[PDB]
Amino acid sequence: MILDTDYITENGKPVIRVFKKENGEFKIEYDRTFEPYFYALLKDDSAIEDVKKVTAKRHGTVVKVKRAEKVQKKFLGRPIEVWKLYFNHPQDVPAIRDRIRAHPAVVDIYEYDIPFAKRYLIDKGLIPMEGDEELTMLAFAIATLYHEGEEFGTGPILMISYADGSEARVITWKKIDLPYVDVVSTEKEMIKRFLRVVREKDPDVLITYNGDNFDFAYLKKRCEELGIKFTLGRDGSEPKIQRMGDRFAVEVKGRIHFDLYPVIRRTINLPTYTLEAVYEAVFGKPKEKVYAEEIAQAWESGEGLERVARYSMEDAKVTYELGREFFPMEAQLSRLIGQSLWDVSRSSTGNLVEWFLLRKAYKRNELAPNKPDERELARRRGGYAGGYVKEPERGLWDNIVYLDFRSLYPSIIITHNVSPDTLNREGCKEYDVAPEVGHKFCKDFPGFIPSLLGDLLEERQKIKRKMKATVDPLEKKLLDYRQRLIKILANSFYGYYGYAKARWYCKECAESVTAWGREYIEMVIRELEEKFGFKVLYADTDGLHATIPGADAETVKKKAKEFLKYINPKLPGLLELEYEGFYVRGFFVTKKKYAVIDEEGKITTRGLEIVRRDWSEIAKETQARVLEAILKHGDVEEAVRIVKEVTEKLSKYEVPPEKLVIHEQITRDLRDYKATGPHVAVAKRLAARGVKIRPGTVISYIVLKGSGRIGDRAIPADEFDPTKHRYDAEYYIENQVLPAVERILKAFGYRKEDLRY
DNA sequence: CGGACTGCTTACC
DNA sequence: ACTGGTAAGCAGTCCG
Ligand SMILES: [Ca+2]
Ligand SMILES: [Ca+2]
Repeated sequence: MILDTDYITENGKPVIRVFKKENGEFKIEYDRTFEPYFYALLKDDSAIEDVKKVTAKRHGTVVKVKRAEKVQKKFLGRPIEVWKLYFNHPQDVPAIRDRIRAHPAVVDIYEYDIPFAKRYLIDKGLIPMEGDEELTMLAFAIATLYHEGEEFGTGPILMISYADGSEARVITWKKIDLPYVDVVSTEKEMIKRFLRVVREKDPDVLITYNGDNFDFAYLKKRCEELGIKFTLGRDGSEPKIQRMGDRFAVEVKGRIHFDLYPVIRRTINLPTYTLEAVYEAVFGKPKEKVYAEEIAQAWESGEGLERVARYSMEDAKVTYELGREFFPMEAQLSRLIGQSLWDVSRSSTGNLVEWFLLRKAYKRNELAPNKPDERELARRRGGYAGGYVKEPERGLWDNIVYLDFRSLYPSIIITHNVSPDTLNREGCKEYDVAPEVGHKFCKDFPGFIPSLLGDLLEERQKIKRKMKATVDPLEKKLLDYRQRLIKILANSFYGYYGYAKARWYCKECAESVTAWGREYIEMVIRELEEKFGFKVLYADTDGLHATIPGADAETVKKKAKEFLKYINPKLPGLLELEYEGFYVRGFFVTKKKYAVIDEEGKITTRGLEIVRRDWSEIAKETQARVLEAILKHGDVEEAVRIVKEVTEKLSKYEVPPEKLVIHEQITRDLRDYKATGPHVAVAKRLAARGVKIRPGTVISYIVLKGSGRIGDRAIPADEFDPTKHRYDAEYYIENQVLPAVERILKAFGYRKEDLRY
């Protein structure tokens, strides 16, 4: 299997490395045969020498076009011949481009921003993570003596924990008499050991939890301030601290640094993303968090260091088990997208999509359109019509069928050949005119995106067939990841169309996909209500909830199945309606907010404060019970009673504080904020004390007793002390518990005043 | 000024 | 930073 690619500068020339593992051994295949390239379009072909006259001033010597050649390519299908200007070293590519472009002879520059290492893998047609090879992994984690708003590295590392299949051990420089602890002389000695342990083990993968933005950055500052060759790489290299927008990433050249945080953060929805949280969320088992006030008092005292050690070890053990679970599927994405596990795991859907296109575009001899200019991005800042959302028939209904189109937007993109290279073509024999947007789509040649989207779905069925066959549960797991990911990559293409930063941006394409969506869902609802006696209780983009009011469950089901048999043949191309749920009873509140309970008793909840992570657990828990009380059981009184108890408990300060915690994400740079919420207020106060409240940070806080602004009474959850200051029973009554409960109970002719204690 | 409007902000579907 | 459509609350805005 191939791990990743980079290049070293062997005596002026660049040498491409292909880090791999085959025959149970790690190899480094070098390659000096590859040369950088970049496409240019001149107005008059003859004057290629005049353009080649353009040199570029670089920090290291001078640079000029090593060679050139006319390449017969295509651009949005329409053939286009271009000058492919080669270069001696790739670092000269970004120097001589702003000049080579600006030149009045050259029309435009194309494919100038693709990294050399990644470019090689695209052209050679090599696929990271292929073929069954067992990769050894090693998890590691650190415990530091943190104080309030110190400089990052000022505190020394007390412990370093590591974990793998065989064991989990702790390296520290204070006497802790436990079998899994290794006591060194000093902090410098603890690290010097940890570095041996890695080397002696020689693992392919290094697993961390937020290792990119903390653990690796911290160890460097320590190793720097102590004078240590922090050499973790197989080539004996120090870790690279490369930047990635608001955050950084960390490269261990020779090994795969797998940081779980960006994966976990982008895969599971949780209020907090503490390692203690995700372990419970993924595995079910609990995990104790030994805090900094504890860690410090232990170090300073020497008293309870055995407890601080159990934490250090667990942190690693957990970190390893999370890695061993998530790494498999992230490896399948490495193969699918065509770039490294390192890149893939740190990338957005926009990038993973764009990397998929660049690869399939090369194979197809399609010249990749450039990322948008600062001016261009603002030129394409115009929103469009989205999905249809029917205003719900509010109330408590019985016997609901839920119908929805199988993969709507991708089915529309393939069926109507919605591509940027099929949009308003010159003299196609056959054309598809989109309903409201009016944009015509050519039907003579399969479009670039539709074609690939076709192949993806084509393959997803090949993989789901090989699954039913595959006897090995290990293969049946790895096959499932492949097809589950393909489906996500498939439904991502419409969004990539509407994405201003995207290479293959197409406002017309996006607007037309949604436009058809509306045509079809509305025509189903119309047929379902007219041709058949159904009442559509609710709908949203591609699905609907319906019933025959008086009818029984058996009848609803039959007549619903009858409808599919009727409608589906009248629908065009890949568009096909599906029966995907029956519910004994259902409760629709507002657009986006509703709950159902199936024949077997499982309540499904959508939109309501229960599922929202910016609501106190008591409000959510309260709503959840005052919702079960009306659905699972038909006792509207029970809900009245439940609400009346949860109020008095809050009134008599008997509700545990943990349940009163309110989580809100800080989205942008704190200074940029216009208006101040309670969660911004807390962030601005913590910023004065030098807490790292950066974009992506979650503000956990409790509202304290008083009056005026809710934000000026807001303190961090960590810093709540029952003895010192109490909580605001008025807030968690009037602003949380009562509202969420009244949403459900308002339909049963109850007032808010009624439910209070 | 004690109410109703309106804009900012977050997280959901 | 993959989209648009939507609920809902905080904390200011207007106005008689
Ligand atoms: Ca549903
Ligand atoms: Ca579906």
